Amino acid sequence: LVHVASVEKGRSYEDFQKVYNAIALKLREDDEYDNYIGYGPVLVRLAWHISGTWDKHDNTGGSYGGTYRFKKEFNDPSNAGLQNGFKFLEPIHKEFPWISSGDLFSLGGVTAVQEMQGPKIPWRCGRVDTPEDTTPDNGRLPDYDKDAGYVRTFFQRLNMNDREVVALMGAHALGKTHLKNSGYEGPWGAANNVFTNEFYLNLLNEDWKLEKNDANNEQWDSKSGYMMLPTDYSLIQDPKYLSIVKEYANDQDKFFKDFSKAFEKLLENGITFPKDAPSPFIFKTLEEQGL
Ligand code: HEM
Repeated sequence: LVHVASVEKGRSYEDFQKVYNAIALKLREDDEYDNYIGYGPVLVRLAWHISGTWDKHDNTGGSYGGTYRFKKEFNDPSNAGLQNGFKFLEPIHKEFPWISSGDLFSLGGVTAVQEMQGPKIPWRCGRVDTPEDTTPDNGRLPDYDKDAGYVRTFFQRLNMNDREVVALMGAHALGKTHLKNSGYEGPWGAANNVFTNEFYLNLLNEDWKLEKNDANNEQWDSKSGYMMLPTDYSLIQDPKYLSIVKEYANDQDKFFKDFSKAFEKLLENGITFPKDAPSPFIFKTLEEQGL
């Protein structure tokens, strides 16, 4: 498969800036969701999950085709709870009917990070909605109960190296796990709708204890009321991962620069951009525009 980016016909920077302003104004407005966390966290989880299906070997999956709109991918167990991010974005898609799904799903992830005071993420337009038979089979997204060897190996399919995996996992500063969606329960930290290097500081500074939760799964619980998944705790058990965790715990700017590069790489995998395509867009936040 080749997937060539095609700009939505006749649209420029300013049209996409309005779709960004619309997602961001609705983030401000529906601030009550999930006990006042807001929709920001489930929108960057949605952007990672439609992108994390990519397979570098046959170029199938990933964000291009917008295939989460189809029932098979939508009812994948691994995607339980994402229906809330989809429901949020659907009024915005009725308002801007010209934007493709893959561009809407991935721009939601970019708007959420920058409006939660994260770094600027360069974004590119150009995904095209492809048919229901290009929709990937379930089982391409990662298990929760595993170790650092599984983590390295899984991310090799999307060809992320060690630094990119650790920068990307820092998004777990946001949101929380929910027992009814995944079988795990609890937040990774305290400021869970602000984007900081907190996930790394907690992994290193808390006194984690292994215990079973009410679903019968294991997780690392700390005295402060925080949790860590087996896959998150893996990052201080592996000597290569642990040096990068420490680097981000000591330097938030270095984490912001690396997360920014790795998150755009995640959202662009499997997509060929023609040299005539526009440069990546840097959107202004509500606040920078005075809105
Ligand atoms: C080995 C990799 C990963 C595993 C096993 C994993 C697993 C999970 C699980 C089990 C949840 C909670 C689901 C629920 O109960 O609602 C979750 C939530 C979340 N994940 Fe990860 N994750 C991984 C990677 C990532 C990456 C790379 C990103 C983003 C760049 C990400 C972003 C999020 C966010 C923001 C949430 C919070 C969602 C909410 O509050 O509803 N995850 N993840």
